Amino acid sequence: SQYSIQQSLGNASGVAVSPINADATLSTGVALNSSLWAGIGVFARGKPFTVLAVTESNYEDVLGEPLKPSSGSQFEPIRHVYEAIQQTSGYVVRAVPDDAKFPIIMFDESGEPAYSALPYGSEIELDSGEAFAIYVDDGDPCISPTRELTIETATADSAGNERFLLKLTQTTSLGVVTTLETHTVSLAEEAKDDMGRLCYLPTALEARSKYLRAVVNEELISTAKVTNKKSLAFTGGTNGDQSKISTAAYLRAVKVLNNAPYMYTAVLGLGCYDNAAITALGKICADRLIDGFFDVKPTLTYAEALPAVEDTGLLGTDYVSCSVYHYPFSCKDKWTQSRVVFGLSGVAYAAKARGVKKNSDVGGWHYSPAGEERAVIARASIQPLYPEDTPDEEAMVKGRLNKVSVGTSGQMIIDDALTCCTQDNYLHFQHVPSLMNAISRFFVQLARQMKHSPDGITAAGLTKGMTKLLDRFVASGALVAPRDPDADGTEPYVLKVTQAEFDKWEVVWACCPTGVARRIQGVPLLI
Amino acid sequence: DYVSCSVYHYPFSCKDKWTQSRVVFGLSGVAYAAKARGVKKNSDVGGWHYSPAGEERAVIARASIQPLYPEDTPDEEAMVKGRLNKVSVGTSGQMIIDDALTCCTQ
Amino acid sequence: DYVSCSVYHYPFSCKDKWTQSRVVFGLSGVAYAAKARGVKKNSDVGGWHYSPAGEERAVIARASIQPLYPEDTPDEEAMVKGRLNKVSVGTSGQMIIDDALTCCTQ
Repeated sequence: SQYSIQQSLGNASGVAVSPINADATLSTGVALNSSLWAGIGVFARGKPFTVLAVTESNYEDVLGEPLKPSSGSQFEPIRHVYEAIQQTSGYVVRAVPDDAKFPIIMFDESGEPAYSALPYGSEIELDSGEAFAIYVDDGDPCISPTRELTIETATADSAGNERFLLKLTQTTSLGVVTTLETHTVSLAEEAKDDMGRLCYLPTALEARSKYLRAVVNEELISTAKVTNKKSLAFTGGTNGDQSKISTAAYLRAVKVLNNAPYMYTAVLGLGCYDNAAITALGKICADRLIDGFFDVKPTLTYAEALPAVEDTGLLGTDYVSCSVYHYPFSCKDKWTQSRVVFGLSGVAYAAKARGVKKNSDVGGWHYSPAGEERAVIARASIQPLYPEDTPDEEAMVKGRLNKVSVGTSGQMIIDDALTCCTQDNYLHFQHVPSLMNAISRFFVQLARQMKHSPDGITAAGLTKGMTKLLDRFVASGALVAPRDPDADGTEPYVLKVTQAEFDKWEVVWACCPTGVARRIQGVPLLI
Repeated sequence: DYVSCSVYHYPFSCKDKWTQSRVVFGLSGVAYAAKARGVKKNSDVGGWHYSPAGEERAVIARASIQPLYPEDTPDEEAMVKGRLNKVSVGTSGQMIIDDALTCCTQ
Repeated sequence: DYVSCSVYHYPFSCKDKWTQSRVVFGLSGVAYAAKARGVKKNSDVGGWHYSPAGEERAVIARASIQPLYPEDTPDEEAMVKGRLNKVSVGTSGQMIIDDALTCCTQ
């Protein structure tokens, strides 16, 4: 028969191979989902102002190719996402400037296309004499990889309504053509596909398409026609100057992240370096009782780093679970092999996730997010950005900054874990608020399960569930016997449940945390 | 005058059952289902003391819920003062009727 | 009306088993043999879910096969739209039925 091999599939059955691609990458991995992170940033592709689920395998496809460090400062958030994604998955929200626009194709009666572009915020208004429009909802400018539409008529359905085929293809710079999607759609409301679904263009595109969306004009679709067209290309879709983004966009994206229906257990700065956005993210962390890992500008010198911490506004007593880092150093970029400088929040989150993975029953949140075995920084070649400069350790401790050191393998190590609490209590350390927040979240879930119930049931259930949960936490090693046996007994925890009013409950508990080994001293002697 | 009357508000959207067309409609017959489930617990006299709200008795079984007005937050205390019932996401993940109030200002 | 029927087309020449001459004939028996081989796999109910085409089931064993009309090229999409089944080559150098489509245009 035939020994030929095709490049694209089509409808015939066979095996096809594409031409060899010189410049492309393959990423593989698995989703662990034990902990999730949330962030805010600027990227190259993705629907703006909408929560996106990102995992290790599909991060390149959802977020697009990395941005060049030589152009502005948009390259940092993608590096942070890559660092933080090697442990678990998470969610991001995209912020876009005002100059950005998306392409749109407007048809009319007899099918005469017209091309235009609109800003993201604005809605589409159809002028008199136009039937329908199709626009790209992916939030991806079609500059370097072009996208085209072809329209082919098909057989009428059982009821006699007209139908046609819509096909989407993508072409690269060298001219390689790839097939993306195919659809069978109609211009009549009560039109049904062969498989039994509806063929109305807006409904079909919304239900079963990932890139395209449609808007229809109800005045003229009573008498509208379509003809065979080939390779209609989108034009005008641009990304604005992304090095200049106002604080309004950051605040809007933070508000979007606040009301996300999903659940996450950490918030990452992802290199915003904006005070309003940082304090809004801190408010989110305080609201949901989760951890926070934020960063200050790495290009600052040692002396200027301390005032910026107070400039962030997190210092005080309201935000006791947040942390601030500072990492002035230069490393070789993975993608461009050039010298770049970026932040350190992703490494901290990865260390926290590694600590969490140790215990499978309740989580084991008592492990500090710093250390030689957990918090490791992997960069090609690291040099100080400001040589002939010396840090002051005590000033950093008093101002709540975390230091770095060198491990036994010659790689940089995060060497401290301090939160933004100035009260000098047991609440400096990262693990103590983590324990308390985990216990509180478990209690909230338990109470929510047995809500709206008649009398005589809630008290016993509450006390039994709380005792079992605290026993599990004692077994996991988080709680230990108190250090002062004169003032307190030997019991690691106490509990009490009382009923207050007709429809009110109140429960109080106390527990003793576990210490950490931070500073060790040795003394040599000679005989 | 009108005690034992409840008013609900459901601004979410869901896929329809007969034809998957993303329709919107209110919560009447979902509350009554919760009340009927509460009544079925007792067989002698009925047991009318069970409130329709709750994470177990009142569940909304619809295909895919998408808020109509995201990034917006209601005022819960004003709703309580205004005798309007609220809907919230439960622990399992499905939407739940979380409160049950009648129309009596006193 | 006829959704279970199939149509084949096999323009090729081969040596006859009996007269050793060059003859041209059809392809229905091979398809039935592939279907029977598929049915034999499951002994309880029959296992009718196996398609009657493939590299291991449907093999066309003939002495020496040459195209009847060389210098000619088929059109695959036209055959798919018109409900015709195609042929290919197995790893042993023998021809293989490479498709299974019925006479339904729906």
